[PDB]
Amino acid sequence: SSPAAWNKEDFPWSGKVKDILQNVFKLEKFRPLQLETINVTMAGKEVFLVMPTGGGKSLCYQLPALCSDGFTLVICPLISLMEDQLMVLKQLGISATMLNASSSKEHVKWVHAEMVNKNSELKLIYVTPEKIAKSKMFMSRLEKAYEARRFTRIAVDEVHCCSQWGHDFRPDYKALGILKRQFPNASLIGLTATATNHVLTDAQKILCIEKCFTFTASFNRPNLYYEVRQKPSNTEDFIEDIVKLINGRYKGQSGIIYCFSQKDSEQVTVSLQNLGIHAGAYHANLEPEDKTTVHRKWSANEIQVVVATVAFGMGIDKPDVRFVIHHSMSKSMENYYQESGRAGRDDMKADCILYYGFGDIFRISSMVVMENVGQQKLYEMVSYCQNISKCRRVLMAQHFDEVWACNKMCDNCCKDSAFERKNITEYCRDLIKILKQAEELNEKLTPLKLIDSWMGKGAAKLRVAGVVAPTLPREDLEKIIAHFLIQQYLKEDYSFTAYATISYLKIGPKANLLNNEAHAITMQVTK
Ligand SMILES: Nc1ncnc2c1ncn2[C@@H]1O[C@H](COP(=O)(O)OP(=O)(O)O)[C@@H](O)[C@H]1O
Ligand SMILES: [Cl-]
Ligand SMILES: [Cl-]
Ligand SMILES: [Cl-]
Ligand SMILES: [Cl-]
Ligand SMILES: [Mg+2]
Ligand SMILES: [Zn+2]
Repeated sequence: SSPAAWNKEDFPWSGKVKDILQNVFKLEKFRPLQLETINVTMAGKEVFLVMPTGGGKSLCYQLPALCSDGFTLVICPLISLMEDQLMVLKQLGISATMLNASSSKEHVKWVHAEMVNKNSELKLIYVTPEKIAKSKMFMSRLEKAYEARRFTRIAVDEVHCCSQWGHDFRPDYKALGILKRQFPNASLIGLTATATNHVLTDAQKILCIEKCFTFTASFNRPNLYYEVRQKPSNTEDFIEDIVKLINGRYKGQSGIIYCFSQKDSEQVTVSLQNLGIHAGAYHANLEPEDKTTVHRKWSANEIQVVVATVAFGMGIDKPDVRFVIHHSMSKSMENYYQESGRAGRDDMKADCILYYGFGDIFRISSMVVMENVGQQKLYEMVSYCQNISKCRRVLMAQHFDEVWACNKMCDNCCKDSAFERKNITEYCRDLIKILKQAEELNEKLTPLKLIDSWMGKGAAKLRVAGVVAPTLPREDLEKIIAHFLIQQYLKEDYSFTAYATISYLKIGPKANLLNNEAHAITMQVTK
């Protein structure tokens, strides 16, 4: 059966479920798929829930824990993710606990007693997968609790960690198949955002489950406005553009500015502070006292904007973030989706504005050089930024492999423009004449040196007679070059230097298509 057969408040527990939702959790209604998942697990069946980060996966096992006898075991990979949860539950008046590496002899002792104590109101126990594999004592206590009918539910957070395709894999998650082998009458719930069908199909094998429900929430957030603007060359013109949004459309409202590095974040904060904005900086090197100060003041609306690196992300659930601005592009669409998805968690209209700058390609490419598919993921993001016709949601859905109604909620859906295919081939030939000459001279060209030569500027040795750049503005030339880069007519070449990795361009793998003199390279332009 499908999720629809389960979107129902017909069950013996439904009265109790609505009541605990509204009066213990202080939530009013269920988000998509939350009711259905709760129903399945309450019915004592196995279910995987696939739902975006910050969407409310946890509810789907915390709420059942309260509607059942005994405790729910929660397997969770990071102590910080566990500590996130326990803070929230204590504040709700819920008895929950965790066991840990650095766990007290007194505390471990107390937990063990509670598990077999028939009168316990302790309803959730969080543990790391190390506890299942490397604690004989804890497994026997689970066995006793299971036999005493006090252990009826297993939640495995981050269930994708089970698989050999899932890029946050953890060896101890391979041991977790012991849970359903030993405790077949404990129902299991698997939660993840990052779920491919063959990573899930595999985790289902690792966990020794079959059969299983799989519920997938759409990663579409209908209230989010998605935009890409040209990033300005001048860094002071860029600040002025930001301050005009913040003091105009986002006047009084909460938001985030995401930055490439810690220096960018520190710079942008100061820049805005001097211009009146209540801006605060958040990066990893910050004294953790100040990490909290900034989060505290931002969540409490004293600071209007956090100017941050990706390090501001884990466990952000502030509901009224009205804008996420990307000062630089993310490393990948997956990072973009997740970072911008921190906007508008109250489901009211919120803005996602990405500033695309040519230079950022190379700062990021260089930075992710050691990653298998780093460059390939960056280029997908660049291709999003380069798109001027296609719906932003359509481009995102192509990436998550979802079947997929924007209703004018992205910059490209609101355009009235027409478009056409401009043949830019000769421009590619011309830049390859420049690079060919450069190698015949044993010269390395950074992207700046390529653009300068094309434009008839820069060092005179690096110029090729009869090559004229068009009188298009620079960002247009930059876009033509980014196009050939991601299309691989050109390619990057890295150099590792004492302190930094830097990028140079070269004739890339697809330049041999230009041996065909009829070959055509086209780029979409406005009519
Ligand atoms: N039905 C709901 N209505 C409103 N807020 C919710 C609902 N369900 C969950 N939340 C909130 O959403 C936020 C993120 O939930 P969480 O379970 O931590 O997300 P995930 O594990 O999917 O990242 C939390 O602040 C949580 O309290
Ligand atoms: Cl996500
Ligand atoms: Cl928050
Ligand atoms: Cl077209
Ligand atoms: Cl195109
Ligand atoms: Mg979660
Ligand atoms: Zn759209």
